Amino acid sequence: GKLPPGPSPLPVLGNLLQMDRKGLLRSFLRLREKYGDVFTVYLGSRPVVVLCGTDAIREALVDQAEAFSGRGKIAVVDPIFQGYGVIFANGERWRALRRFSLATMRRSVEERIQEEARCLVEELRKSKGALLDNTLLFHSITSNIICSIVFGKRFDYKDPVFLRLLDLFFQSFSLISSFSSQVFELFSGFLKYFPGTHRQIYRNLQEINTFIGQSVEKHRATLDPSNPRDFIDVYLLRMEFHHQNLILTVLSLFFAGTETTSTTLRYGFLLMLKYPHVTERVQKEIEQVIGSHRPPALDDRAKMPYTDAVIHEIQRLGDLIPFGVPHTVTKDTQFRGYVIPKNTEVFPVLSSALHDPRYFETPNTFNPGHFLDANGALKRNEGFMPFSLGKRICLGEGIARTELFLFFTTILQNFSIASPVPPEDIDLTPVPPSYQIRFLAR
Amino acid sequence: GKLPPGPSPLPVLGNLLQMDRKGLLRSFLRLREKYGDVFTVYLGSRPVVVLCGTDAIREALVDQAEAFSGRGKIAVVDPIFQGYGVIFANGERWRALRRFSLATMSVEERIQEEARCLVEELRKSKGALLDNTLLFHSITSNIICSIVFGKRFDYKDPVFLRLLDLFFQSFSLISSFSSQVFELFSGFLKYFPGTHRQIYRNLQEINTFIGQSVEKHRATLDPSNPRDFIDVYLLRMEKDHQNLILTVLSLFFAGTETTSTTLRYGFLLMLKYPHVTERVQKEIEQVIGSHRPPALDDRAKMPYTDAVIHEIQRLGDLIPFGVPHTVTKDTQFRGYVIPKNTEVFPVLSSALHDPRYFETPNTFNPGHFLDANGALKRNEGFMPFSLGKRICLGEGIARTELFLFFTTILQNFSIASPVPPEDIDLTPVPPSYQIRFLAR
Amino acid sequence: GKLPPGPSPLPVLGNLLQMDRKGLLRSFLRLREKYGDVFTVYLGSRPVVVLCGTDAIREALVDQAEAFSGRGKIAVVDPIFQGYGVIFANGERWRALRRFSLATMRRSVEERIQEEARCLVEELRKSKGALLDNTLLFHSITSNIICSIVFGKRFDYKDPVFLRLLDLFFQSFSLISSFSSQVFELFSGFLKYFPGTHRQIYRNLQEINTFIGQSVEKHRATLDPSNPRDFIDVYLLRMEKHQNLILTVLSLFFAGTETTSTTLRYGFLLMLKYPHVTERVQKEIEQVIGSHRPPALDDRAKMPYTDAVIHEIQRLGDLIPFGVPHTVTKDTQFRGYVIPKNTEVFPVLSSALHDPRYFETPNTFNPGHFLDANGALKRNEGFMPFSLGKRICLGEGIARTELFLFFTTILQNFSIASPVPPEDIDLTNVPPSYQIRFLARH
Amino acid sequence: KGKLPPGPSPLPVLGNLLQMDRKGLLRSFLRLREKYGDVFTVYLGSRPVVVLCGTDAIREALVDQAEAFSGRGKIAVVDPIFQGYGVIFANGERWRALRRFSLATMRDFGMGKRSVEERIQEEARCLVEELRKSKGALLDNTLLFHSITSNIICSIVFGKRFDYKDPVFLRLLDLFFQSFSLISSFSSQVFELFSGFLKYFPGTHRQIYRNLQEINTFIGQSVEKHRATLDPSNPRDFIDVYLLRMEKHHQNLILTVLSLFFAGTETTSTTLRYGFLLMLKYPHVTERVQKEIEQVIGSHRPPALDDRAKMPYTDAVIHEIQRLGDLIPFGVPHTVTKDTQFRGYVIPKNTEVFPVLSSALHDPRYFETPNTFNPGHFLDANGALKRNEGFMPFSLGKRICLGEGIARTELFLFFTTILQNFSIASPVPPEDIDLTPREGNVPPSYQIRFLARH
Ligand code: HEM
Ligand code: HEM
Ligand code: HEM
Ligand code: HEM
Ligand SMILES: c1ccc(-c2ccc(Cn3ccnc3)cc2)cc1
Ligand SMILES: c1ccc(-c2ccc(Cn3ccnc3)cc2)cc1
Ligand SMILES: c1ccc(-c2ccc(Cn3ccnc3)cc2)cc1
Ligand SMILES: c1ccc(-c2ccc(Cn3ccnc3)cc2)cc1
Repeated sequence: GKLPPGPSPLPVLGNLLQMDRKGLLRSFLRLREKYGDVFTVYLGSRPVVVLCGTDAIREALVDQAEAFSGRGKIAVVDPIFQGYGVIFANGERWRALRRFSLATMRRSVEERIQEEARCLVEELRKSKGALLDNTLLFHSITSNIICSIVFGKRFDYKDPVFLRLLDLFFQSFSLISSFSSQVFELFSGFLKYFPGTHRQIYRNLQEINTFIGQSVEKHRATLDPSNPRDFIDVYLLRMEFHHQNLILTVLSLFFAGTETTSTTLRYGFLLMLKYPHVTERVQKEIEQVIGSHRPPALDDRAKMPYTDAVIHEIQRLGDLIPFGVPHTVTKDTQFRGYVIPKNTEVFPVLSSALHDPRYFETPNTFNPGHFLDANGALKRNEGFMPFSLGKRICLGEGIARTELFLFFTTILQNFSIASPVPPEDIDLTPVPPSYQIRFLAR
Repeated sequence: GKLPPGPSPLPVLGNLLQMDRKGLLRSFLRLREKYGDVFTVYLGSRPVVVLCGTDAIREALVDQAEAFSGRGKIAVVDPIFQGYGVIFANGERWRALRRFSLATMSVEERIQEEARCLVEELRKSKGALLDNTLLFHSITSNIICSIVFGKRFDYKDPVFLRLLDLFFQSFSLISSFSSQVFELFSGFLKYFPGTHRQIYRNLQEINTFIGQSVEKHRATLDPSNPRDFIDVYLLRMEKDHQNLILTVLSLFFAGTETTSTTLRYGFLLMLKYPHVTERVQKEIEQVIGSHRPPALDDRAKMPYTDAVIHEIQRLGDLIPFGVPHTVTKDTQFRGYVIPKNTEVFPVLSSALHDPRYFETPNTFNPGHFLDANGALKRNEGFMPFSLGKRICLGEGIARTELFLFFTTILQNFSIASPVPPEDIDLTPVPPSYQIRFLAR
Repeated sequence: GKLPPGPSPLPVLGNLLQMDRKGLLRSFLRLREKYGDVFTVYLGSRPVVVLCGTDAIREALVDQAEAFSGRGKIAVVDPIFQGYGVIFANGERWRALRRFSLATMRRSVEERIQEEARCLVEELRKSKGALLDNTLLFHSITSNIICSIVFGKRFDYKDPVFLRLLDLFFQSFSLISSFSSQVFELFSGFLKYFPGTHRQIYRNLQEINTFIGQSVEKHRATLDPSNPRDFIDVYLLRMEKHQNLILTVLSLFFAGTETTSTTLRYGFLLMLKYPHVTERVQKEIEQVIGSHRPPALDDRAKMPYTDAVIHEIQRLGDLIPFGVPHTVTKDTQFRGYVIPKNTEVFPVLSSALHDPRYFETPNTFNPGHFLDANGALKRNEGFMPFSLGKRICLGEGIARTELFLFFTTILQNFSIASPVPPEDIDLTNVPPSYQIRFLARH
Repeated sequence: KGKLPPGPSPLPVLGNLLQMDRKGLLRSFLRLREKYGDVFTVYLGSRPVVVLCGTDAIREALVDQAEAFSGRGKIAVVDPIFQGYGVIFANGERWRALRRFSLATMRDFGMGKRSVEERIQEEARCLVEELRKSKGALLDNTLLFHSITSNIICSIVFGKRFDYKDPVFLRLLDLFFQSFSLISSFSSQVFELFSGFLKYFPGTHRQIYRNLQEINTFIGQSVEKHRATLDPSNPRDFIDVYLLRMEKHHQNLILTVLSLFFAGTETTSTTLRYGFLLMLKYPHVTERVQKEIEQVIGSHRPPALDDRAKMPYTDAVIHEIQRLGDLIPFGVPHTVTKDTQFRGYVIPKNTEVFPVLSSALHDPRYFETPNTFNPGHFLDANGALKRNEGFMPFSLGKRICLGEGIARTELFLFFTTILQNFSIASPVPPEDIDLTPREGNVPPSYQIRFLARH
C-alpha cells in the first residue's frame, strides 16, 4: 500500500521545473508514459494526484463516486467560524438545484430551444450573408435559453437588460503576473489574485442584482401553484441582498456553463469550415430525415447518426475543459492498488480520455467514425466524457446537448457556410481562434 | 472570548458582494470604521482576519511574532506525502539564508560601483527623453548578480538581458466574471502560479548557466575567502543543486522588482515636486559636495533626503496588503480569539496611511519623518517592509540601493519632463512615463 | 443548527460532580428528563453525546449507520506512523470475519450446541443434585462452542489445555485507584492503567499462543479443500490464497462468550425467584418437544412462551447497559442537532431495554412484553441487547442459539432448587454469585 | 535522515502488546532500549507512543525542549467546538495562579517558606507524641503517615491542622485515599482495544464517593467562616487567597485543587513508608543518621529545615530512598505540542510520550549501583552532598511537581524528627526484609515498632 508514484519535487517549486516547454498537458502525458495512469505531481509544496485515460478516470469518478466528489478548499466552510448547518443548508440546496434540473428535462428546453433556433435563423437572414464574428451571436442564443428557463421568457437580442447582463457574465478582464511575482507567491503560500469582482463589468452588476429583484417582484404578484412557470417562482415556492444574490449565484453558475456551450458551437462551426464535405453529409442527413419544411426537433437526433456522431466528435476534439474540474478525495481510499488519503486534490484529466487511443482510432484527427459501427449507427464510446462523470457530472448536460443538436442542425438546414480562408488553410490549434464566417441562405 | 466581528457572508461568495465599487482597499477601510481594527471577512467560504492600523499590525507581527508567522497552505508540506524532515531541511535552509543576508550587511561598494555605471549611461543619454523602467530594473538587478555570481553584468550583456527577461517577463491570464464565480463554487482557482508556460527557453538557458557559474566557481573557489553567494552554497554543500539557487535567485528578483518600482515611483514623484528635488540637491551639495560619490555613511548627515525617501516608500505603498500570513497557534489577540491556521492580512497600507502617525496620510510630506529641529524622527507607522519574524530579508540591501541610487543620480543630473508638475497624476503600480536626465 | 444540550461542565472534572449518588446510569436518566433523548455530557475536558430511548438509538445506529459506526481513538491507526494500507488490510480482514460468521450460521453450529447440551446434561446427572456454583459450568459450555467452531472439536470439561485457556481468557484481576489518583489522571489527560498493561496479560497469552501454533500445524498438516473443518483452515485458506490473528480473533470471541455465560447465570437465578415461570416453560417443552428427543433450534418457533421468557431475561439482565461507545464518522445532522465528525457517542442500550414506550413494566420480569393477545411472539422494537446497525454483535447468531438450546435442554432434563426461598432472592451489571441445585426429572 | 523513532513492528488491534517481557512493561522498555536505543516507538493498541530512556534523553526533552514536551493527554484537552475557547484560557490563567501560589508557600519572606516549615514541625511533633502513646507497640504506619502528610495540606488549605481522630479529618482521609478496584478479564481487554474505548473511566464509579458530597459541604462551611473573618493584606491560608482572586464553581474549584494536592500527599506518605521499611533492613544506616542527628541538631531541639544543609549523610540517604522507591516509574505521560526535532528524529505534534523516570533513577551512567541502596550516589570523596543529574523523582521542566518543595520538606523533617526521638525494630530480621513490591510498584505491607530513646 503506497502512494501514487511521481517525479521528485524541489522546495517551493515542486515539479514546476520538470514540465515540458510544450505545456502542462504535454507534461502530464510524458509523465504517464513513465509513471502510468495514476501519479503524483507537486504544485508548490502541495501534492496532487493526476488521473489519466478513460478507464482510470471512470473507475475513480464513477466506481468510487462518493470517494472522489469533494470540492476544493475554497469551497469548504469552516464550522469554527460559520458553524455547521450552513454546511447542511448548502447541502439541501444543492440537492434541490440538482432535482430542479432533472425536472427541466422531464415548453421545456426542447420547445424553448426550437424557438430560439428560429430567432437565430431570422437574424442570420437579416445578415444578408455578411462576413461576421459569431462570438456574440452564439453567446446570445445559448444565454437566452438560460433566461427563458430562469425568468420565463427570452430577451430580444438587442434588449438593453440582456446586453447589460451578457456584458456582466462574459466581460473578460485579465490580471497580470511576472515570473518572479509567481515564484514568490509559491513561497508565501498565497496567490496574488482572488475572485471578486468585476470592475467596469461590475457597473451592471448593480443593475442586474436589481433586475432580479424586479423580476422576483413581478413573479411574486402573479405567482401560482401548482403552476410554477420558471425557476423564479420555483424559488418563491421553496421560499414560501441575500435572496436576489442567491439567485444570481445560480444564474452565474448557469452562465459559466452556457459560455462553454457557446464556445462548443464556435469551435464546431470553424471545424466545419475546414471540412465542408462533412457539412455536406450533415445537410444531406438533414434533408433525408427532417426534410426542408419543418424545424429540426430533438426526436430527430435518434434518426440521424452521422450528425450526432459529428457533434460528438466536435465535443471530443474541442476539449474545452482538458483538465476537468479538480476534486478532493472524501475518505482515505484504495485506488488501483495505491492509497489516496482523504483531502488529496485530484485531476481527472478529461482530455486524456477524450484522446485515449484505446478508445479513438485517431485521437487527434476529426473522425465521426469514432462514434459509428459498421452499419453506420451511433455506437457508445466509453472515452466520450466531455461532461465528466459521477456524482458531480455536469448539471447542464441535458440542456447543453439539446442546445448543441438543435442550434447546429437548424442552422445547417437553413444556411450553408463559407469563409475567406480556404479549408486547406484553417488552423484548428488554439480556446478556439477568433474568426470570420458567412451564413448563406439555401 | 469571541471571533473578530465582520459582515455576514453569502453562500459561495462570502462578502464579495459588500465590497466598495472603489476596490478591496476602500472596503477594508469602510469596514474598519464599522467593526474596528480587527475584523473578519470571507473570500468564498473561507474566513480571513484583517488587521488595520499601525498599533494592531505591530501587536500582531511584532508582539506575537511566533503566533503570526505562518505561511499559506500552498507553502505547507504534507508529511503523509513527503514525510517530515523535508519540513525540517527547509527549516534549516531558511535560517541559513536568513543568516547569510545579515552577513552580506560589499553591498555598499557594489551598489556605489553600479551607481557610477548608471551615471555614465545617463551621460550617454545626452539628456534624451526615455522610460526608466528598463534602466532601473537593470541597476537593481545587477546588485543581486554581483551578490550571487560575484560580478556585475554589463547592461547589454546577452546573459543579463536573457535573465532580466525571464525574471520580469510579464504575462497575463484572463477571466470572466462568470468563470470566477464558478471557481469560488469549485473550491479551485483556474490558474496556479508557474503552471503557466513559460519562457521555457529562458528558464532553461539559465538553469544551464547557473550550472556553468557553479562549475567555474567550484574550480576556483576557496575559503576563508568565499567570494559570493554561490560558494557559500558550495561550502554548505561540501560540508554536507542548480535548482535551489534558481529559487533563491527568483525570490531575490521578486524583491529587486519592488526596489526598481520604488525608484520609478520616487522619480515621477520628484517630477511633480521640483522644489523638493532642489532641497535634496542642496543637502547633497552641503554634505557630500560635488567631488565624491555619495556613500552610505552620508545618509546619517542628510535628514531631509532620508525623510524624503521614507516619504516615497510610504506614499508608494507597493505592497498594500502585506504578505498574508497564517496563525500558528490558537491565539488571544486584542480581546478576540484567533484559531490556529486562520489566514491573516496585515494591511500594511492601513499603517502607512495611519492618521494617528501621519499628519497628512495622503499628501507627500517629509515632515512626517522630521522633528522641530529638522532631524530624522522615528515614525512607528512606517512599516513598508513588514515587521516581525518574517520582515523583508532584503530590507538592508534594498534601502541601501534606494539611498545611493537616488542621491548619486540627483547629484550628477537634474530632471525634467514634457508634463508640467501641476499636471502629474500620481494615482496608479506607478504609471509608465517619460523623463529626461540632464547633467549638472 | 446547534449541539446537543447538556449540563455546564467544570474545569478538569467536566460534569463529574453532577452525577447522582446512585450511579452514572441514574444520572443519564435524570439528565434525559431535563435535556431530552439526545444530550452532551463531559468526562474530563472531553464532550460525549448520550443517546436515550429506543427511537433515538435506533435512528442513530440504524438509520444513519455509516455515520455512527466509528471506533474509539485507541482503535484508530495513525498513518504518519504505520501508513495506510494496514488501515485497509484491517478493513478487509474485518469484512472477512464478518463474512465467515454468517457462513457459520448458513457439523453445523446448531449441532455443535446440541452435542454440548448433551454433555452438560451428563455432568448435571453426575452432580447427583448437589448444590453448586454454575459459574464455571456455564463458562465451560459456552466456551466449548467457540472451541468447536475454531479448533474443530469440543474439549473435555477437565482437559488441561481447556482449563488453561478457560483460565487465561476469564482470569479476573483488578487495578486499584484512589479518588485523588483519579482526579489527577483527569488533570494529566492520561489514565493510570491501560488494557493489556498488566504483566499477567502477557504471560497468559504466550502460553496460549503455543497451543494455537500446534493446532495450526496439525490442521495445516492434514487439511483438504473445501474439506475445511473449522476456522483454522479457513484461516489457512485465506493465507494460502498468523497465530497472532487467530489469537486476537479468539479473544474477541471469548469476550463475547463470557456475556453469553453470564446471560445464562442470570437467567437461572431469575428462574429460581419465579418457579411458576419455570413450570410453564417445562410445560411448553413437554407440549412441543416432548420428553424423548433433545430440543432443537426449529423448536423455538413453536414455543412462544419460552422464547418470550429468554427475551425477557436478556432485557432485564442488561449486561451491556451503556452499549459499546462509538465515534461519529462524518459531520452529521441528528434529531435537529449537529454532531461533528469524531464525537464520542453512547447508545445507552439500557435506556431502550427499559424504555416505557415499549415495555409495559420496564423493571419487572414480564414475558408479556413479547407476546400478543393470542400468545404468540411479538416484535418489540426496544429489544436490542445486541445493539443494532453496521456493528451489531457478530456473535448474535451463535449466542442466541446457545441461549435457547442450553436453556431448554437443561429445563427439560432437570428442575431447579436453592436454599433461599424465591421470596428472598435478590435481583441486585453483574449477577450475584449463588448456589443452585439441578435435580433430574427422570 | 528525518525519521520517526524506531521500534518493534506492531500487530493489528494489539500493537506491541505481544512482545512485552513476561516480567512487566518496565523490563520490556529496558530490553527495547538495548535494541533500539534511548528513544523508541511502541504501540498500545493502534496508537503509537514515544518512550524516553535514560537521564540525558529525558532531560533533553523535558528540560531543553520544555515547551515542546509539556502537553497533557487527550482527556485533559478541551474541545472548542463544544466549550469554546476562553475556558481554555481561563484554565490557563488558573494554572499559572496555582503555580504562583505554591512558590509563595515556599519563599521566603512574610508567610512564605517558614510558616510551612513550622507547620510540618508541629505536625511532626504530634507524630512524636502519638508515637510515645504507642508505648512501642507493633503497628502498620500506613494510616499514621497518611494522616501526618495530609494535615500539612489541611493546614495549608484550611489554615489549621486536624486532630488526628477528628471526624471530619477521617471522613476526608477516607474520601481521598479510599481504595476501590475495577475488574477485567484478558478477553474483556482485548475487546476494549478493538472498540477503541476502555471499560472504566475516572469518577465514572458511583462509589466515589458518599463523602464527596459531604466534604464539599465542608468547604462551604470553611469558606463561609473564612469569608466573614478574613482580611488582607495578611491572608492566612489558601481559602481566602481563593476568596481574594474571587473578590477581585466555589468549592468545586477548591475540591479539585484539594484532590490534586492529596494525590501528591499520598506519594509523600508512601515515600516515608518505603523509607522506614528500608531502614529496618539496614540498621547501620539508621544508626549513622541518628548519629549525624545528634552531631548537628543534638538532643534538645527539634530538627529544622536549615539543618539539612549541615547533614549530608541523612540527605543523601533520603535521596537514595526516593531513588530506589521510584514511586512513579513511568513518569506522567505528556503530549508533544509542536512538530519537533529530537535527538535526530522527528516527533509530530500530539504524539504521546513517556519520560520513564525509572530509567533515569536507575541510570548506570549516573549511579554506581543502580539497584542497591547506596548513599554514596549522592556524596563526594569529602563526604558532602553532590548533585546527581539522574535524580529526578519529581520530573523536570515546565510541569515539574508543584509539590516538590512541600514534599521534600515533609520528608526531611518527618524523617529526622522521628529518628531523633525513637529507634525502630520489627519481627523480621534485616537479612530477611524483601524490598520488592507486590501485585503495583507499592511497598509490601509491614509491621514496625517505634521505641523512645528518652
Ligand atoms: C456544453 C458543454 C459543457 C460542458 C462540456 C460542460 C462541462 C462541464 C464539466 C466538465 C463539468 C464538471 C463536472 C465536475 O465538476 O465533475 C460541468 C459541471 C457543471 N456544468 Fe457544465 N458544461 C457545459 C455546459 C454547461 C451548461 C450549459 C450548464 C448549464 C447549467 C452547465 C452547468 C454545469 C454546472 C452547474 C456544473 C457543476 C458540477 C457540479 O455539480 O459540481 N454546464 N460541466
Ligand atoms: C524596495 C522595497 C521592498 C519592499 C517595500 C519590500 C517589502 C517586503 C514586504 C512587505 C515583505 C513582507 C514579508 C512578510 O511579512 O510576508 C517582504 C518579504 C521579503 N522580501 Fe522584500 N521588499 C523590498 C525589496 C526587497 C529586495 C531587494 C529583496 C532582495 C532579496 C527582498 C527580499 C525579500 C524576501 C526574500 C522576503 C521573504 C519574506 C519571508 O521570509 O517570509 N525584498 N518584502
Ligand atoms: C448475549 C451475548 C452477547 C451480547 C449481548 C453481545 C453484545 C454485543 C454488543 C452490545 C456489541 C456492540 C455492538 C456495537 O459495537 O455497538 C457486541 C459486539 C461484538 N460482539 Fe457480542 N455480544 C454477545 C456475545 C457475543 C459473542 C458470543 C460473540 C462471539 C463472536 C460476540 C462477538 C462480538 C464481536 C466480535 C463484537 C464486535 C462489535 C463490532 O464488530 O462492531 N458477542 N456484542
Ligand atoms: C513525594 C514525591 C512526589 C513526587 C515524586 C511527585 C511527583 C510528581 C510528578 C512526577 C509529577 C508529574 C510532573 C510531570 O508531568 O512531569 C507531579 C505533578 C504534580 N505533583 Fe507531585 N509529586 C510528589 C509529591 C507531591 C506533593 C506533596 C504534591 C502537593 C501539591 C504534589 C503536587 C503535584 C502537583 C500539583 C502536580 C501537577 C503536575 C502538573 O502541573 O502538570 N506532588 N508530581
Ligand atoms: C478550475 C476551476 C474551474 C474550471 C472550469 C471548467 C469548466 C467551466 C465551464 N462550465 C461550467 C459548467 N460546465 C462547464 C468553468 C470553469 C477549470 C479549472
Ligand atoms: C500575495 C502573493 C504575493 C505577494 C507579494 C507581495 C510583494 C512582493 C514583492 N516582494 C517580494 C519580496 N520583497 C518584495 C511579491 C509578492 C502579496 C500577496
Ligand atoms: C466499553 C468497552 C468495552 C465494552 C465491552 C462490551 C461488551 C463486552 C462483551 N462482549 C464483547 C462482544 N460481545 C460481547 C466486553 C466489553 C463496553 C464498553
Ligand atoms: C498516569 C496517570 C497519572 C499518574 C499519577 C502520578 C502521580 C500521582 C501522584 N502525584 C501527585 C503529585 N505528584 C504525584 C498521581 C497519578 C501516573 C501515570
